[PDB]
Amino acid sequence: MLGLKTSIIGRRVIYFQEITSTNEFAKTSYLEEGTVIVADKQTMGHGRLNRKWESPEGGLWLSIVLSPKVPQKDLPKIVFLGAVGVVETLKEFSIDGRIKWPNDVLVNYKKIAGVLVEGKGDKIVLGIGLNVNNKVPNGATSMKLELGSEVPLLSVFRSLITNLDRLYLNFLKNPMDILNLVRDNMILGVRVKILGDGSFEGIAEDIDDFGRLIIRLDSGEVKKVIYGDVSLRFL
Amino acid sequence: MLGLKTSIIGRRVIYFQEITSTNEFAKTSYLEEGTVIVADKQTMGHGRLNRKWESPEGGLWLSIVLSPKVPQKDLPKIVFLGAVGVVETLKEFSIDGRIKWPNDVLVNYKKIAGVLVEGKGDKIVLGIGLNVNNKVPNGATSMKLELGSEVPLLSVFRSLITNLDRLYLNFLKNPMDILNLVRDNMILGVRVKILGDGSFEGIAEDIDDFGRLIIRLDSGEVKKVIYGDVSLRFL
Ligand SMILES: O=C(O)CCCC[C@@H]1SC[C@@H]2NC(=O)N[C@@H]21
Ligand SMILES: O=C(O)CCCC[C@@H]1SC[C@@H]2NC(=O)N[C@@H]21
Repeated sequence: MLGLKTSIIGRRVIYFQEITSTNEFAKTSYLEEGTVIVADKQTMGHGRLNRKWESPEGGLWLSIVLSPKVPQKDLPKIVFLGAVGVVETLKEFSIDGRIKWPNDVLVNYKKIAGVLVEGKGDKIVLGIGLNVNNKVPNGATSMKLELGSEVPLLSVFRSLITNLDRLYLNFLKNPMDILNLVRDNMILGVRVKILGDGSFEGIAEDIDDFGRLIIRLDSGEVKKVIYGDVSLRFL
Repeated sequence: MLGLKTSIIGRRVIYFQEITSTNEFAKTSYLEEGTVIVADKQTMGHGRLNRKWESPEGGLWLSIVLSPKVPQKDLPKIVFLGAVGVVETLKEFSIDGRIKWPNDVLVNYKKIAGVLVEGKGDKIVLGIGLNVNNKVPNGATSMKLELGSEVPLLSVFRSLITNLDRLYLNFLKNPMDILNLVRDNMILGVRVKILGDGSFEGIAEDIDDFGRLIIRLDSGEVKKVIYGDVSLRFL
C-alpha cells in the first residue's frame, strides 16, 4: 500500500507504533538488505556520540539494513548517503538544507535531521531521524516550522527512500560518486571548533576522497579529521 | 510514520512491494498477534474457494495475524469481522456496502472486497482484499469507481485497521456482538442458490448465533449452511 518502486532499499518496510530504537532493532535482527525499519516514536532514540535523540510522534525515524559490497576503504562514505538523501528530499519540499560534517543536516544553521551509521560485522545500519511535524528541542527546526504547515509523513518517507535507493545503487557502482554531492551541499569556508582526540580550530575547507574533513589551521597547515568520537561546532 | 493508534491490530505492519500472497506469509511466519502484512501487489492472491484474487497495484491487500482466546464455537464468526470492518470503512468514505454471506462485500451487487480467513491451529489469518484505485474484473467495483476519483490508500488502510481493531477487541470481550452488526449489513430476504454438499434454492432469511445462514426453502422448511466449501449466488 505504500507504493514504493525502489530496487534495493524499501523492497520491504517494517513499521512499529512504538519502539526503543529502530537502529537497535536493525542490529539485533536478521533482515534482508534494503529492509527499512520505521516507527511513529522512539523511547530510546540516540545519535552519534551516543546522545539522546528526541523521537516524538510527527517525525520520521527510520533505519535501513545494508551489506554494501564495496572496498572497505570506501565503507566510511556510507554516512554521507543518508545526509545527501535528506538534502535532496528537503529540496523537493522547497527547503534548503546544508550538511554539517559529517552527518548533520541544518537549515539556517538549525538542525533538522541527524544520521547515525553503525556497523556490526558485515552488516551496516543506516539510521536517519528527520523532523517533520514533531516538536523539536530549542535550537532545532522541522519541515513544519520551515514551511509553517504540517507535511504528510508518508510523502516525505516516500521521497527520502526513493532518493536513498538511487544514491545507494550509484554508491555500489562507484563509492566515489557520493563525494561531489556532499561537497556541494556541505557547510564549508567557515571557522569551526573540533573536538576529536584533542581540540583545535580552523576553516572547514573540504573533505578528501576518504571522506575525512580537511581543516585549514591558521598556520596555513592542515589537519584531517576522521569520523568517530568527534564533535564539530561553528564559531 | 503510519500513525496508527490501535491497541492490538496494527501495532506492527510489514509491507512488501510485491508478494505471492499476504495470507501465505502471515502463516508460515512467526508473528505477534495484531501484526499486519500488506503488499502493493500479489502474484498469487486467492479467495475463499481457492479461486484467484486479482491483486494489481492500487488496491488494499492485507492479512492480519490473530490468536483469539475465545471458545472454539465462536471462531467461525471471525470471517464476519473482516466484512463488517470493510462495511464500516466504506461508510466513512460515503459508500454503502452490504455483506454477501459469508465474506463478500458488495456495492449495488458488485464485489468491492473479499475476506479470507485461514487457520493453522491457534493461529488465525484474517485476509482482506479491498478494491480501491486498482482496475477490477468485469462485474466488480472499486472505491475509485464508486466515488469518481482516486482515494489515498493510506487513508483507507488507517480507517480499515482502526475499525478492525475496535471490532476485534469487542470480539474478544463478547464474540456474539459482531452478529447484530452482520445482520444489519447483510443482504437478506432474497432468493439464493446454494452450492455446498448439494444444490438447493431459497430465501436468505437470516443467520443464527453460530454464524450459519438460515435458508427457508420453498416448501416451508429451513436449511442451515455453515462456512466452508460453499458457494452462494443471487437468483
Ligand atoms: O544526529 C545524530 O547524531 C544522529 C541521529 C540519528 C537519529 C536516528 S532516528 C532513527 C534511528 N534510531 C536511532 O535511535 N537513531 C537513528
Ligand atoms: O473474496 C474472497 O473469496 C476472498 C478474497 C480475499 C483476498 C485477500 S487479498 C489479501 C489476502 N491474500 C490473499 O491471497 N487473499 C487475501
